[PDB]
Amino acid sequence: GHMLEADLVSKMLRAVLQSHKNGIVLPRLQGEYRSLTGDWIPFKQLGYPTLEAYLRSVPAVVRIEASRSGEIVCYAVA
Repeated sequence: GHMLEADLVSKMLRAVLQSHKNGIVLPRLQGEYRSLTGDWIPFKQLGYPTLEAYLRSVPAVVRIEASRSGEIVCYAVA
């Protein structure tokens, strides 16, 4: 047994964020995420329009701060 796709990407996303308490900007997120999962973020594949929208859609496990600059920094929550 192993994680199902949506659970795999969620737990591994979460785990990178839990190590990286400084947060990771959305393109840096893609990088460090793919270092752990060996896959790119399934945003469009699951049907979210953007990397940000995928990260908006996990508020029970992950957290985000969209900066005034238009970047978004990603964080863990569980």
